[PDB]
Amino acid sequence: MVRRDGKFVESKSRALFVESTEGALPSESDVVIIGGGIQGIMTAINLAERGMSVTILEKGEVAGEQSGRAYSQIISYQTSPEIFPLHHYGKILWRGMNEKIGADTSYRTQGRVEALADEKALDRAQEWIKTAKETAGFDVPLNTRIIKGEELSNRLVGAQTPWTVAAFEEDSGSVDPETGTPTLARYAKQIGVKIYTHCAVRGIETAGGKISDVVTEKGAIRTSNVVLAGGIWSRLFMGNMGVDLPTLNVYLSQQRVSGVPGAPRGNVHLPNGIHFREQADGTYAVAPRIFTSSIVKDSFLLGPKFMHLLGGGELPLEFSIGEDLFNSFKMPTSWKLDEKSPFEQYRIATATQNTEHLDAVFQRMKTEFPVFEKSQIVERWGAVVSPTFDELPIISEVKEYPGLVINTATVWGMTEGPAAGEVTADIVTGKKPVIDPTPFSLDRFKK
Ligand SMILES: Cc1cc2nc3c(=O)[nH]c(=O)nc-3n(C[C@H](O)[C@H](O)[C@H](O)COP(=O)(O)OP(=O)(O)OC[C@H]3O[C@@H](n4cnc5c(N)ncnc54)[C@H](O)[C@@H]3O)c2cc1C
Ligand SMILES: Nc1ccccc1C(=O)O
Repeated sequence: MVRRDGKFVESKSRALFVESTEGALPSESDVVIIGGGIQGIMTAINLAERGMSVTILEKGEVAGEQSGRAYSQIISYQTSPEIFPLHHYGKILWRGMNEKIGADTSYRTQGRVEALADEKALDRAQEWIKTAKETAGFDVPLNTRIIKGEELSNRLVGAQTPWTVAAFEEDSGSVDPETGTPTLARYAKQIGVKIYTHCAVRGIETAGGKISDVVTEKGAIRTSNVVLAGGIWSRLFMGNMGVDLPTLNVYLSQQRVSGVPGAPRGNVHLPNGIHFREQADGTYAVAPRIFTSSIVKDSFLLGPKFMHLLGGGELPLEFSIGEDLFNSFKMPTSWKLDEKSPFEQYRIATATQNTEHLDAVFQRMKTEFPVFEKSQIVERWGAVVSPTFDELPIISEVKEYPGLVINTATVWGMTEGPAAGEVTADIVTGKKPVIDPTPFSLDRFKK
């Protein structure tokens, strides 16, 4: 029997509140950014630091969706050669972020121990580490190695399973998503970025080959440069402009549990379904790392490209069916700019949490680490991500709409955000990007 519980719902933010910029929308701005998640915020910061006027529009709240809900481990381990620089450099930038902003984002360098199950897992770790070490850029060496024996058991204090070997990303980072993006938004505002919350962008008005303005629910702003960083909504937005983004929604659940004395520090990943990350506030983030695909219209429209991972391949995925299916066929995929858009209905969207998944991981954690028998659930939530089918983000100009740049479709945006924000700013301004964005182009879906 297929599950019936996964559901797309309107919700509230779980992240720190960020006040809207006061007053009327500006009549013009050098750049307008659609979306107040980490991608929109980091892009805005990079552009404002280069002297451009920037206005962010956010339909709900800052970090209301993915950026406020992430497990939020900041890592480079096992990344592809195309993605690795984005993560390596993202981490470099995160390590300088508190200094840059003059505040605490909650970013901490904490280290990540991933126990390895067998020789094949060990071989794969050693091979990645070897290759990553030689290509590590930005004059910063890779700080990832294999550990064992006394050192490993010290890291995994109290572990009931006698783990023998592990990959150790010693400089892995952590940011608490309730804190990070909102703190960055406050900094953006300090350097002159205007941020208007409860303000949906319905569309972009363009003629000849030139953007003239963005149309919001509260009026229009003149500009010839637009960044779409709309998270899971980017596909829908671009569909209204006749451009296809091949992204598919996936539902996730997350929780925080209370810290206890004797718990392992930092970030732990065990192959028996245990994944936790110590937060700056002393609680522990605990991820089931199980994916739920709620069957919708787009499951059929994009199925072929995903199939090597959508219900195929050996990844921990589950199908769900429910109201989403019928609702997905009712969701309009085009709207006039003078009428109510779907964005004004679902301002802070998420998926309902899976309590069974969250209970299961927490139990497994308690068995492996008995000190957590005295820990209790602090908070639980659901979330939606929207990857592409090829494990690469979309950071790209839109050839059909000169002036439009997209920064979206990543499941590693907490890590990538600072780097992708700089890359996006470079694309916007016509500067040679700090990282070659060719692999992240929309051109790769052509033909
Ligand atoms: C459960 C979970 C765990 C994760 N764990 C990790 C991790 O461990 N490490 C890691 O690096 N990454 C992780 N991620 C990924 C990371 O959270 C995302 O990749 C990142 O938050 C994406 O940022 P974004 O700004 O593109 O999207 P979002 O944070 O979703 O922001 C997009 C914003 O745009 C707004 N918006 C959309 N359309 C419009 C419109 N038309 N007008 C106005 N506003 C609009 C939305 O309301 C939203 O706030 C995780 C994600 C999830 C869901
Ligand atoms: N990076 C992610 C993206 C989506 C879901 C889980 C994770 C995770 O790291 O656990």
